[PDB]
Amino acid sequence: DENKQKALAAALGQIEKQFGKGSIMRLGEDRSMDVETISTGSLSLDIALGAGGLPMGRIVEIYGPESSGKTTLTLQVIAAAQREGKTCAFIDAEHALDPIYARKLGVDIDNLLCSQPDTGEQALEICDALARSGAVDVIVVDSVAALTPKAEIEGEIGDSHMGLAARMMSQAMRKLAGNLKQSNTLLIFINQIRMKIGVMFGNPETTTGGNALKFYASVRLDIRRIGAVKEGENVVGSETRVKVVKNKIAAPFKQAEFQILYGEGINFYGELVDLGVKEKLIEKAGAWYSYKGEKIGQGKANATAWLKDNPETAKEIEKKVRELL
DNA sequence: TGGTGGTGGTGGTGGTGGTGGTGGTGG
Ligand SMILES: Nc1ncnc2c1ncn2[C@@H]1O[C@H](COP(=O)(O)OP(=O)(O)OP(O)(O)=S)[C@@H](O)[C@H]1O
Ligand SMILES: [Mg+2]
Repeated sequence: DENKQKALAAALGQIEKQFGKGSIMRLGEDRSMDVETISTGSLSLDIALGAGGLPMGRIVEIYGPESSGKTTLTLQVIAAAQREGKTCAFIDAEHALDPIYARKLGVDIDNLLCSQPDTGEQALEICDALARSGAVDVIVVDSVAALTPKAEIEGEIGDSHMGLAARMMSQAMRKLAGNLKQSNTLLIFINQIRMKIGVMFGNPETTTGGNALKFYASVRLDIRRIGAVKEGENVVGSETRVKVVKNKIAAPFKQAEFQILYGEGINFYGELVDLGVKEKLIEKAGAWYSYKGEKIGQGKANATAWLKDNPETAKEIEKKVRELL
């Protein structure tokens, strides 16, 4: 009755007096709580994510074995970010970026902030400082397996430092979660894989840096290499596979496959033809691919060349599949 | 055969009671 209304009013008034405006409000009328996303550059993955892109303000996680293609996909993301007009930062903790290849993929070197730190504490301080400013929209840490605590860099090569990196990461998560969301900035951790001894059942694969990062993420993705793409005998690229092993903004466990060629990277148009054929928009007959009663190409490669050479029909195919899916 | 009329402050004593746990790594 009226008593409850008065009690709620007084409580909310006191709260918002003590801690400021916006502290307590109904959920439906708050626009800060909405989810928004940006593209990963691959249609298959951007549909597997469900919401069409990676979430802004959150923490994403990517890991795989050696030569799986992590930095490549992250550079594609950063590329799409600038192309829409958004600043970016790239923290290379492993000291292994090569500016040229980045230029090849599409990132504007004149605008991509960069840093090669020497200790994990310095890296995460830089992350906090950049995020808190409201000036950097995308941040990337090249490998969480290289963020060494201070005490171990100055120690001997046999000094055990049990569990220090886990403590570092657990503190860092607590600190960042709030500022990332306040500023609307996306942070991507990239991780490696180490096997575990003593497992009696199940897989032995694990990632580095403790259990903290797993709880705090909204998205986690596997990435694996599954085959080679050949031109004649000459190897030209790699075939991949991805699983959304964790999700918090859409139904999880879907997949995505695509080609990485050593040139531009993600073969957008191969993916588009595959989607068109799968959703039955592009016609096919035996080994011959067709379109609206006209024969397109007698193979994947030639058909893709056809699509690339034919901007007029490619955009129709695109928008149709996009709107359908 | 007959009584008058009030002055002026001085010096401090004594101590109580502690609260709380972080973080795995390598075939
Ligand atoms: N500058 C380059 N030029 C040509 N091919 C490259 C170049 N850099 C990477 N590649 C290829 O892309 C694949 C490796 O992708 P990466 O970006 O290194 O992802 P990664 O899984 O982190 O591998 P790491 O960092 O060496 S463990 C390999 O097929 C490389 O041959
Ligand atoms: Mg890399």
